[PDB]
Formats: sequence, C-alpha cells, structure tokens
Amino acid sequence: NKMEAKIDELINNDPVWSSQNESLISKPYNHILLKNFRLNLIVQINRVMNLPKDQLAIVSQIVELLHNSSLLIDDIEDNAPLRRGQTTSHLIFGVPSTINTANYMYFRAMQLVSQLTTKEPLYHNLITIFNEELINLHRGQGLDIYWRDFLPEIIPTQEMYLNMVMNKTGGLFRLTLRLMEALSPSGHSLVPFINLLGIIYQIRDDYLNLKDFQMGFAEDITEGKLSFPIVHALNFTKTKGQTEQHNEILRILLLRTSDKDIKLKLIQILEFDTNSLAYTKNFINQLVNMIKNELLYIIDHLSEL
Amino acid sequence: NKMEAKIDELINNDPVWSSQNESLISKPYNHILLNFRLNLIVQINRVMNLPKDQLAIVSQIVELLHNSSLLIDDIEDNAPLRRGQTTSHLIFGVPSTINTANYMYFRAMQLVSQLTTKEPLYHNLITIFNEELINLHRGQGLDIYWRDFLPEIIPTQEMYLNMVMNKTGGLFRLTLRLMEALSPSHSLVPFINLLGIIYQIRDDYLNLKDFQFAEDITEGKLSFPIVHALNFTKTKGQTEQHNEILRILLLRTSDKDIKLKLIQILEFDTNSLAYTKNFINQLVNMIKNDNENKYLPLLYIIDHLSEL
Ligand SMILES: CCCCCCCCCCOc1ccc[n+](CC(P(=O)(O)O)P(=O)(O)O)c1
Ligand SMILES: CCCCCCCCCCOc1ccc[n+](CC(P(=O)(O)O)P(=O)(O)O)c1
Repeated sequence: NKMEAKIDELINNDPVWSSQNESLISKPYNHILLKNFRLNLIVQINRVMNLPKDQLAIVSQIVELLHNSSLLIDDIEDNAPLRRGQTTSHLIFGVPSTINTANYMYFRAMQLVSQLTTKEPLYHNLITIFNEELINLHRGQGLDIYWRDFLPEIIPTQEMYLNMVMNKTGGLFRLTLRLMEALSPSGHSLVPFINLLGIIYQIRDDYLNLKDFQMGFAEDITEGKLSFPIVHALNFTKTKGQTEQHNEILRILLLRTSDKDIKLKLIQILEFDTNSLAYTKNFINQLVNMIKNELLYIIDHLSEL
Repeated sequence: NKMEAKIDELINNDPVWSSQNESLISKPYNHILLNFRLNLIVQINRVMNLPKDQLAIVSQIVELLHNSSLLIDDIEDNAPLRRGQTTSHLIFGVPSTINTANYMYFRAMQLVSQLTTKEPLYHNLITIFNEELINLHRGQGLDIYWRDFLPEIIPTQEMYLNMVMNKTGGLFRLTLRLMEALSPSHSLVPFINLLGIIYQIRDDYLNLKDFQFAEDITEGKLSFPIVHALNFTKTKGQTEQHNEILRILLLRTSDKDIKLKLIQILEFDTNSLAYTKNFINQLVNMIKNDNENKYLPLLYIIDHLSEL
C-alpha cells in the first residue's frame, strides 16, 4: 500500500528533474562554450531588419545553441580531436553524452522560438522556418558525410558540392536571416546574399585549412573530406587523364592520415599538378567581387563565425 | 560572366535536393525498418476516436521517433545487435547513422504540422512534441551519466524511477498527449506513465533473465535489478559484494562466465531478480485490480509490452 501510494504519486505528476541533473548532463555543452562575431553579423543585419533588442537577443540565443550543438555533433562525425585549439567534448565526456547533450540543445533552441512572439500565425511561420532549415542542414551534412565515408563510390562534381553547401552551410545562415525577416516590423529579401555569404564562408574555410598548413594541421585531409579544392582536383585529374594522380588523391584521403609529410605531398599535388589552390583562391575572390561590386569587415573576419 | 550567372541562379533558388540524395541519407533508417505499437495506438483510439487519416500521421510520428531513438541508443550503448540483426551504425558508420537519426527527428516534427491547421491547437501539438523530446533527452542523459561516471553516483530506486519517467515515459506520454489533444471526444497520462515504467523494468529484468546475452552487463548499465543489488549490499553492510558488483560492471565485459557470476550474485546474495519480478507483478496488479477504473478508462498489451 505504501509502494502503490508512492507509484501513484509518481505517475500523477510531471517527471522529476533537478537543477543538479541539468548541470550534470550539460557538461559537453558548457565545455564548447569556452571556445561575438556571430553577434556582430546579426547586429549588422538588424540595421536592416530593426527587431527590438529583446527579440534580437532571443534570436541570437537560438543561433548559439544550434551552432554549438552542430559543432559538438560535427566533431564526433569527423573524429576531430581539437576545436579552437582545445580538446573536443566527445574525447572528454564520451561520444554518448555528447550526442545526447547536443541533441537536447536542439530542442531547447526549439523551445525558445515560442518566446519570440505571442501571435499564433507568426509563431507557426517561425517554427516552420526552424523546421525547414534544420531539415536542410541534416540533408547537406548527410551528403558530405556519405561522400567522405563511402569514397570512391561517389566523386562529387563542383555543382554537387555547391548544392550540398547550400543545404549544409546555408542552413544556419538562412535560418537566422529568415527568422529575422519574418519578425521585422519594417527592400528585397536578403536570402540570396546570405546564401552567398554561407558559400564564401565554406569554400574559404576549406581553402584556409590547406593554405595555412602549406605556409593549422590541414585536418580536413586526415578526415578525408571532399573539400572544394579536393573536388576540383579530383575532377581536373579525371578530365585530363591524370590517372595516377587521381588515384593517389583518393588513396591519401582514404588513409585518414595524420602524417604531415603525406598531407604536404597532397597539398603540393593540389598546388603544382592540378592548380586547385589557385583555382579556389580565384573562385573565392570572384564570389567576394559579386558583393563588393561593416560588410567588408564581416567578410574579412568570415573565418571567425 | 558564366560563373557568376551560375552562382546567381544557385543563390536565388531553394537548395537543390534530389530523390536520390534522399535515398542515400535514408539508408541507416531503412535498415532498422526491416505492429504492437500500432496495436496500442489503435486500442487507445477507442477512447480518443481520432479520424483515421489523422491517427495514421500520429502512427508515422511514433515510428520515426522510436526508430530514430533506437539508432542513436545503439550508438550510445555501443550495441552490436538489435533484434538479432547487426546494428545500423556498424554497417553505415556512426557518422551517417547519427545524422540520419537526427534528420528523422525533424521529419517527425514536420508531420506534426500536418495533424491540424488550427493555429491554437497546432501550437499545443508542437509544445507537447517539444516538451517530451526534452524529457526523453534528460532521462537518457542521466541514464548515460550514471553509467559513464560509475562509480561516482549510485542511484537509489527512487532516482532510477524519476529517470525512467523522463526517459521511457517521454514517447509513451508524447503519443498519448498528442492523441488527447486531438480527440474530438480523466486523462490517461497516469496510466501511460505506469505502462512506461512497467515497460522499462521488464525490459531490464528480461535482459538478465533470458541470459539466465545480458548485454546490459557488458554496457555497465544501472538497470533496475543492479540498482537494487547495489543498494541492498550497501545497506546490509556487505562491502565485498558491493564492490564485486561494481567491478564487473566496470569491466564492460562480454565474457559469459563473468556475466553469469554477476547474475549469481543477484540471484543468491541480494535476490534482486526475484525482487524485480515481484516489483513488476505489483505494478501490473495496480492495473489488473483497477475495478473502479482509476487509471484504466489491454491485458493482452501488458503481456506483450516487451515487444513495443
Ligand atoms: C547570421 C549568422 C548566423 C550564424 C552563422 C553561423 C556560421 C557558421 C556556419 C557553420 O556551418 C556549418 C555546418 C556544418 C558543419 N560545420 C562545421 C565546419 P568546421 O568543422 O570547419 O568548423 P565545416 O565542416 O562546414 O567546415 C559548419
Ligand atoms: C503508446 C505507444 C508509445 C510509442 C511506442 C513506445 C515504445 C517503447 C519506447 C521505449 O523508449 C525508449 C527510450 C529510451 C531507450 N529505449 C531503448 C531501450 P532498448 O535498448 O532495450 O530497446 P532501453 O535502453 O531504454 O532499455 C527505448
């Protein structure tokens, strides 16, 4: 009778959850927090959008949770040992706790959307925006992962790479921008521009990962990523009949090596044999010119987003 | 010129995603697809009476969240098997399987938007979805925390039960609350919470009894019988027995003999398996002997609960 009484109370109440419980499972998240530029981009865009400061703070909080959770998952998916100079959370807390915590935070971000407005129709549109772009992020990330983990089953072309980026990287840029446009009390949609910034952002990220090492650890090679320069190299070699170079690029990607000389050989194949680094540097410039023809500040600090 | 024209087209359209791209991303999910849940949904629909097309979407939502949970749980537990078959992550890799399972959570989320077009009620369905996914993750995070930090914290039966209310109760409550909010007709949440609890304890119980693979031991899980055994030995001041249980859990062992040794500790020293069997039987009687229908508004469901 005492047991049934205790069970009866348990099942007729909400689940018990303490602030101690909350802190214990937030460890992976508090850790990546230790790692303003994203705020700056939102603030600049707001000069166009004019959301009041309180609503903008909530948009920013949503973005931070989604961005940091994506990073925790990403580092697990990439077997990344370091993030911004420090040990990745999954190596400290384990893969299980980090996945669970990152996913928990996607839902906390979802929860915040309801703090943006009391108007049901608007609320509906905001959640639809949140839902669509998170679908988009997972689609792009799934393609990137598939190409990499199943190489050489699929050799993406430049067009395929760009479409994967539109989903993968464009997802969070458009999510932030679309919520703002929807909330704005105030010209043409800025979605095209934010798609371009996300593409510049990704290709420049791929580029610097190698260029910094040729002159960071070029960890994209260790991970076997189908980066923009690698995609150009693989298609260039196929096209020109450079069979051995095409096969060697694939072999080095498939080694998942941390040997620096092997990584340097691959980068110098890209520098002298396929001219992929020059091709990419020129591609980024052409993309930056499409705009330049506060914003420039952002574009020069794009790598700190 | 040409490069810019192509980029202009690209940024001005929605992201390109093909049916073939969708198939690639779906592979880890289709693998786990290869019934009793629909049965329980149908049965409960006699009280709720949602129209059939609406009941079907609830069922699809339930299948997405449940299958996605299993794909992640198997990664979180490093499980090599799920229903006798090789787990998805060992075939498609952990990376693709985490991403695909997470993608399915959001596809589930999109189906919620299709349950109704009434803005008020829609907000309610999303709030239900959101609240219970949050609870499922709090519960699973605590279950994982105890397992991975052992022996830092040893839960008591009461702490284990609150973990289960969050972890296992979330999907039971999610499905039932959506149905109750959609009903064109007393809440059954208390009843569904109790099923949830019976479900998890019997699951913990059978993992050890079927062996008597006992994978829960290899995982170092704070299962209901283990929680009982650890707290029984502590109370009875049986220091060496308490530490022996901890040592076997900490071995993350697949050795059949060592696993049997832990079970013999639970059978002969703490009598934990008989205590659990009796605990489940009592939970079940709280329903069987519910004449004045306090929880009830079945017998078959409860007897086949181990296959939800
Ligand atoms: C209006 C601004 C809102 C916030 C903008 C957020 C900018 C960063 C977007 C990151 O997009 C992704 C998507 C998927 C994975 N990652 C991880 C990168 P990294 O491991 O190099 O840090 P990526 O794998 O894209 O190189 C990044
Ligand atoms: C009225 C129908 C409700 C939806 C169907 C509910 C079916 C049971 C859902 C159980 O939910 C969980 C939550 C967390 C983990 N698991 C996996 C179990 P297992 O690995 O033994 O299959 P668990 O690790 O909790 O024993 C299952």
